[PDB]
Amino acid sequence: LHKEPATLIKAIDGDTVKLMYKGQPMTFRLLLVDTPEFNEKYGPEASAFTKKMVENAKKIEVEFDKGQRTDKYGRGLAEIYADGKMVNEALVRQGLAKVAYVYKGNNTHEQLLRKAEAQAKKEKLNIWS
Ligand SMILES: Cc1cn([C@H]2C[C@H](OP(=O)(O)O)[C@@H](COP(=O)(O)O)O2)c(=O)[nH]c1=O
Ligand SMILES: [Ca+2]
Repeated sequence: LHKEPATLIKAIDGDTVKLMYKGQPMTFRLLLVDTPEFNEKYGPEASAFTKKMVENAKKIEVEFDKGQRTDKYGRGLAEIYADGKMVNEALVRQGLAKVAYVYKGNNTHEQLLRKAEAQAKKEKLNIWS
């Protein structure tokens, strides 16, 4: 795939972020993960983790996969990178996201994310405790 520039507009929760992409506002939903909603257990913690990651990054990049680029809600379906670090893998590896929502086309980093999940699970992190 190929990484593309974007600028942060605002953090939203663990797996959604509003970015400026191609000069336009756009809500992005992280591919291949599911963070708790804010009102749920580890919701505030996943929200804060993502917010930290995007806000402290000098460089935000987005990466579409080979399947669908936008969801039914108009949300961009991407890997988000913060100074080269994938936010999707970061959450899973700390047990703040479960691997979930695996569609054909958009599963390039599925096995990468699953690896991080086992590791969080063995370490009994957050969600897995
Ligand atoms: C992650 C992801 C979610 N979705 C849709 C399906 C789910 O629909 P429903 O809202 O009808 O359940 C919803 C889950 O996102 P949230 O986890 O943000 O709610 O977003 C996709 O279509 N493709 C995707 O890659
Ligand atoms: Ca969610």
